[PDB]
Amino acid sequence: SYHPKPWLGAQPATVVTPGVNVTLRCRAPQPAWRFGLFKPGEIAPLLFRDVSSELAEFFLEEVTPAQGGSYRCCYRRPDWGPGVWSQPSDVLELLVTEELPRPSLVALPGPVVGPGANVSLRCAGRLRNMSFVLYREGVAAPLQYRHSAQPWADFTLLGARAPGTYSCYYHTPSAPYVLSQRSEVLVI
Repeated sequence: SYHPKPWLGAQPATVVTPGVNVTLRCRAPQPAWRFGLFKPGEIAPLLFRDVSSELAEFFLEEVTPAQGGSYRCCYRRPDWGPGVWSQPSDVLELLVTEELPRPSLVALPGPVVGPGANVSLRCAGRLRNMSFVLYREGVAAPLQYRHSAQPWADFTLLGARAPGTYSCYYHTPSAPYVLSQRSEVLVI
């Protein structure tokens, strides 16, 4: 008998700084007795809750990198077989860090190249759903901002304004604010 997978979520976010209280919510599509959180390569659950509900909440206090990593949730009913769990939830990747890995900043190839032509820039990380910010040396305010689902943002510069030294970052779209290390400078 097939038992559809529960869903696993993180409050306030899946990317947080150390010391933040994280609530992990596991929602099954039907009520269950026991919910279990599992890390990779672990047969027994890391944490479990006996709730008689569709919802189980796992409170991860003042998080450290010990609380980070890949999580899967499973639910079970006592009438099922000895080691029978439901289908596992999709992985919830919890990232506990003070600063995000530095992105890369490149000039994208164009159909027509030369001085005074429009320049397309790519600020690329390895994390999805981030907000990218483009800066230019000598300009206090960011030039362009872009929120992306994909792990990159493209910024188009107009030819007449294109020359200069550029850097980029990315950060979390909501609280807590976690910022990446500055990208290596790019000279146009």
